Amino acid sequence: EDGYDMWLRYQPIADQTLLKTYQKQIRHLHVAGDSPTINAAAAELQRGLSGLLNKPIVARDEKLKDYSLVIGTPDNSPLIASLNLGERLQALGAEGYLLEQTRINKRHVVIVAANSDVGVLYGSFHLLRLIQTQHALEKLSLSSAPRLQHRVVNHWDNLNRVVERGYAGLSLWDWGSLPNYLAPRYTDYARINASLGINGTVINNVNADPRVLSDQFLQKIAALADAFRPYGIKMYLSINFNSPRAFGDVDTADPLDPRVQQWWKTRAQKIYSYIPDFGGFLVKADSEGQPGPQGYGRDHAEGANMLAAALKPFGGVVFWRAFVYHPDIEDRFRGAYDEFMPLDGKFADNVILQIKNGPIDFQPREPFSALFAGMSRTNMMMEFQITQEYFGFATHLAYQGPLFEESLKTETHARGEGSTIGNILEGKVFKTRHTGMAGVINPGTDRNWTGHPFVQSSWYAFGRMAWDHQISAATAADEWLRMTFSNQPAFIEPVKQMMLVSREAGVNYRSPLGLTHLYSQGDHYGPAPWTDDLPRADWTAVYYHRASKTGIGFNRTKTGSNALAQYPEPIAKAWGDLNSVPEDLILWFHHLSWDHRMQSGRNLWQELVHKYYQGVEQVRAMQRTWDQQEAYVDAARFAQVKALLQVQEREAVRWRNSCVLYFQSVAGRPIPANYEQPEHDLEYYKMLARTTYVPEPWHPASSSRVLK
Amino acid sequence: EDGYDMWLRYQPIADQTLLKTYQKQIRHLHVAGDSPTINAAAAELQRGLSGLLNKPIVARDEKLKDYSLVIGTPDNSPLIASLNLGERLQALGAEGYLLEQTRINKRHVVIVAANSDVGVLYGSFHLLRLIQTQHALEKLSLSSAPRLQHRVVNHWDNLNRVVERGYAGLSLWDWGSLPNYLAPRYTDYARINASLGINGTVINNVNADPRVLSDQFLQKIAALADAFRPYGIKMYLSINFNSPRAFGDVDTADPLDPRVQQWWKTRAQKIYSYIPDFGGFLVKADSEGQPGPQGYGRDHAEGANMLAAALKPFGGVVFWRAFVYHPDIEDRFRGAYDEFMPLDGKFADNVILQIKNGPIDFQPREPFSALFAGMSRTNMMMEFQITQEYFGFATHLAYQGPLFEESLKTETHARGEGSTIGNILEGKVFKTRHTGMAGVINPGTDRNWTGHPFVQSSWYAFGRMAWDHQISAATAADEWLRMTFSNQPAFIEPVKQMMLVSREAGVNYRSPLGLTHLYSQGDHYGPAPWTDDLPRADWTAVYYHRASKTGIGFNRTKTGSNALAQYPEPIAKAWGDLNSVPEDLILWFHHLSWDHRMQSGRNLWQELVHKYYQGVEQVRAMQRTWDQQEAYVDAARFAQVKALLQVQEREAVRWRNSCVLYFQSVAGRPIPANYEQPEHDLEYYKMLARTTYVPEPWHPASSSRVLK
Ligand SMILES: [Co+2]
Ligand SMILES: [Co+2]
Ligand SMILES: [Co+2]
Ligand SMILES: [Co+2]
Ligand SMILES: [Co+2]
Ligand SMILES: [Co+2]
Ligand SMILES: [Co+2]
Ligand SMILES: [Co+2]
Ligand SMILES: [Mg+2]
Ligand SMILES: [Mg+2]
Repeated sequence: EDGYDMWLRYQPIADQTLLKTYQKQIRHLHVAGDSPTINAAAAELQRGLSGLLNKPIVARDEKLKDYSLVIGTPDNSPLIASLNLGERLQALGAEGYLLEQTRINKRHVVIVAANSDVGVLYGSFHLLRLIQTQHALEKLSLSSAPRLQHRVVNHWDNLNRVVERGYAGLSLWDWGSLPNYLAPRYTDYARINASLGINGTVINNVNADPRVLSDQFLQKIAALADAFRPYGIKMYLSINFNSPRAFGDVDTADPLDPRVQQWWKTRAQKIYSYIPDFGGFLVKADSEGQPGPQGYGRDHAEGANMLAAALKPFGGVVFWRAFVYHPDIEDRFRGAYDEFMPLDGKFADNVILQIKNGPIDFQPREPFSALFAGMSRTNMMMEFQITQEYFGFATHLAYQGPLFEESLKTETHARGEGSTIGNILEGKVFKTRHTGMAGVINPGTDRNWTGHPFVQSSWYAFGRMAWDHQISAATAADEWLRMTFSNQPAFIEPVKQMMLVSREAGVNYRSPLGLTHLYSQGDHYGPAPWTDDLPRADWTAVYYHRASKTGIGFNRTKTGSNALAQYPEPIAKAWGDLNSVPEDLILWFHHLSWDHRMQSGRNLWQELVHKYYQGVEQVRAMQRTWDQQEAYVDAARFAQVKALLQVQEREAVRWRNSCVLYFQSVAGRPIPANYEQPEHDLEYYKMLARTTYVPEPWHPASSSRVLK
Repeated sequence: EDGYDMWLRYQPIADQTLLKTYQKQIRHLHVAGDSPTINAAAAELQRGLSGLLNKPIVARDEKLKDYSLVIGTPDNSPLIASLNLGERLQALGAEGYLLEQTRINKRHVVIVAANSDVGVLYGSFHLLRLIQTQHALEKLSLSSAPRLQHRVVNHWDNLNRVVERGYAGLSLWDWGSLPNYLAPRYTDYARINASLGINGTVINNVNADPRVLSDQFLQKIAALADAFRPYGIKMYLSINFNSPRAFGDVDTADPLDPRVQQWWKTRAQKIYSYIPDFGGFLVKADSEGQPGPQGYGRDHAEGANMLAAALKPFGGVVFWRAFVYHPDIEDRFRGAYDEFMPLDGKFADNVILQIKNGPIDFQPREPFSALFAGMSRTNMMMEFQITQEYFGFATHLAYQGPLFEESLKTETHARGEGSTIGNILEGKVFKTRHTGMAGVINPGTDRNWTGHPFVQSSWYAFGRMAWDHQISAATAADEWLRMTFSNQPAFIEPVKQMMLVSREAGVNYRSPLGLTHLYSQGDHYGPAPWTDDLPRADWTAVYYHRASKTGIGFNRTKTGSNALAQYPEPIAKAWGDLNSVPEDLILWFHHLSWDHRMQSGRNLWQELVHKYYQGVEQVRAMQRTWDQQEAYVDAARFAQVKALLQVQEREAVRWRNSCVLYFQSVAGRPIPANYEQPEHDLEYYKMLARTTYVPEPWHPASSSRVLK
């Protein structure tokens, strides 16, 4: 087990009684269709069933035999059409499917039925998942359809093949051998994402390189698109707003200039000539120095709509990122809301605003982005981060399912009760045209795709939740563990709980209680809560915590920045009252004296210390849990995870000691005697922050030769 | 077949008659010893024999059975001792071995015998190689001992894990998880190199990072050294001469300053506390801005000897690179010789000068480095390049065996006939005490280690030739092809010949006839023979070719720079006379009119055009040859090599057109009508040089956004 297969491990079912049952139920594989997508489904079922059932199962188009798996749509499988499934099937739409044990012409069968070929593919992966997770097929009758339209992954890959916030190797795309070399890995990438129902990929960095729109690169990108197409995955590209200038074709990129409009129209025509079902563009504009419409005195709708107009005749969409914050504002938290609310309704119907889960930047816990509850006339989609920019690169274990679930199940009160983030995304709150979620996965050429084996679980949960936003982190973890490691109950339960606590542990010894942005800048590996004096205050740590001898926290109530007024009234009320604000968010909204007593009875200083130390204890407990699983996991992955957990524990201690000693230096209060005193002093950990290796190829910090 | 095993593919012997024979001969594996090295040999033989013979062969220490393979030294195996090998073993020295079919108390055996455990390891790999290449064991009786002491690989790896001139992925060394995670791949790396008898590795870039000498990194490096030790591979590190300053411990790095001498002595003590058998240091000093003794007004012996004195008590050596050339000299060709000749005899006995095969920089063909024939009182070692900095990265097929063989068998006439480079390296010509060869391999995390599958053949040849410098490129290719792909004679012959011509093809489409240094600077992927106006003239192309309307070439005879006088008289005489100078070197030493007639009857202009076109034809012929091998190669590697060869042909045409059109523009002569004429002009290929993707993560050109 080297992780290359991820969760698509088709090894013989270990429970011999269950294996025999599956062997009796699925003796043949019947596939009448022959489109590329049906062929991909058939190939997946052949390899998967053959492996899981430990016998040769070959897809055939032959007279139906007793005890067959029969797959297809009414349009390509006369057997399926003969069942007259009618409305029940039709209601599942263009990507849904029905899995059902039934009879056809007196033969015992299990069907994978859908309206479209991609629905057959998705259903086929679910059928395999049922076997992989040891679910019974007897009396099976289950249907499913995705709850979001655009279920996409994002890769922050540079064309040099270095990945920005990439902890899993070089970019998968081997530009030097494209288009000529159609690497098997491109197909395996497509299988991985299609197994989750992911139907789009943005393959290139949002800090966008204009070369992707050149013929040289489009020929390469078209080869990738061709590999992805049978698996239902559309190609998207991040674009550079200044491309007309970069190509030397126009002396401006102003979206109101007719020459610019024409440049993008012509470029779209070129793209669609290479990739006829091209998805569209992802855009990071006017953010962190990236070009945009504001560079020409125009607004984000004028810019987005210009691009959207170019893509509309071809059916493309524009994912326009709302991650924008100008140096000039008083509270970064308020930025996106204040920038985009005036434009609600001004975007074209093929523009979708892509908004991060929170208003800052993927911090271990953030309150929900206010835009989701405010924009009632604009298409929106969520952006989540899987790659562990803020959760420890490839060395810490941090299953992200609980972060995604927490977000999706958050009640916003946008139009009263029931206005959860997931319901908003689905279109059940505000009537909308385009729905979706994007996940920043940043895998690479490492054998196991993700570096840390458990980052696979985060990618898994993302895709499952993009399909059904009400799926819990626990449900996704149970599935992933069974598919990836073992179906043994004694293994599943403790490792599932280990996964479920890992997100909170990462919060606890980095920045609990609503603290945030305490990372070393800009590499983000280790602690630096003392960070100050950067060219912009909102890039520092002190800006956010505002720690002093008297207290800590950032006042965003009516008496401070009043960011709470950007939320619906029930949220503003709940979060603005000390009696109701959740402690896990409190310092986002309140500057509190250190003597404030928390629910536990500890004062705020004591609680801060308690949480930091709790995070380390949680890591140690994870180590003990993992050691107890040796009998159930292959030796190689066992050893790898064990080692990584040791690194994590060392780094968690460094985080805890650095932050506690730093906040102590400001508050001037003792660490209670029942907590182990840090091994060294504050200056020592400032030295460690300057000298501890940063394990990422992209960020310049990994090249830093500082030794003191 | 994904190339992870390289040439250690232990698949069942395909010839059923030969397989039966091996099965009869080796029925058991007898191993009395139990040191880490013997254990590693036993493990290799268990896996190797079991795979090749298709039956379970387990190493055991038990009463001898008939038809056993018996391994050991007289010290650890009484059976081996009983054979009383005597003088037979004495000739093998510390690393050699004897392989022999014989008898022990009437039992039929094949022995792997040596004086040392590492000798048994090397012998064990040779035994496996005999089976892998389908050689008979009946009547086997052979011995071998390495001809060079230090048989080392070099890795230009930065600590951020980006490899300089690295076309095969990120650095193997996962610093973020070391020392905790002892990845299996570290052991596989050791197996690969030990299989060739390679006994040392320099793991870090010659553009040296001082962090490697810090405790943080020494702990990590020690883990790697621990993984390598049972395979006989010692650890070496490239050092930064300014380290005492970088650590903030001394305000100078002058090697004559007692504080500096002490700094290095104390640092060596620290290294050896972690790695008790540490090999020593590799040094790039006073070259390309890297620090060195000359920065303190001292000479290279003063610097090298200071380091050597620090290492001497512990048995360490200093590999001091002679790759040095200053911007203000008349002819870069003369640089290293004029720098180091005055220092002959001034270096300590534990210093070895590491000299590239030629005096410029690993160009497709260079004359031998004059230092090899001139330094008679200094230890020397050769530096070869395997990574394809100048042979097309990971997209061109370029077996380097013929380059290495051509070098090693070059007659220098240093001290009579037989003064070949190989004999000089062996120490027999000048009678020196430390000998070796280093190969710059720059592998990475790509699944097949080398990116292009055929780069594996160059690594293979390097190691074979480091063991025996008279091994031919053809012999090593025959072995490698059998081990890596197939023993079918109809496959081996044409593919061996394709390999053998590939180096010359790469000379021909780039820079034939003694031309050199025509690459795009500094990325080195594509053509740029027009290159001029760089901050140093010796980094340009025009500096080397001196092409004009009247002629081309660089006068290094007595009437020019007189670099020929740096060579022994017979070489100066042969190369200085137009009647005897080899055409494949001619423009290195003569500036010739375009009307000079070559041996073919063509004038020099016509000959230049002929060679450039010939290189492209040779690539097209390699494509046809490879296509003919589809029945003998697995589909995946077949497809990959086929595609890469397409990329190579496209790039070869670009090289040909660019260079022929460039030289035409200067000479003002027509391309003979029989050749296909380019259709675009020279400006078009200058535009392609600025815009064609450079496929390497490290060099900044891969990030260039130039589009015109
Ligand atoms: Co894994
Ligand atoms: Co980069
Ligand atoms: Co736990
Ligand atoms: Co207190
Ligand atoms: Co390969
Ligand atoms: Co670098
Ligand atoms: Co050929
Ligand atoms: Co002519
Ligand atoms: Mg960022
Ligand atoms: Mg160089």
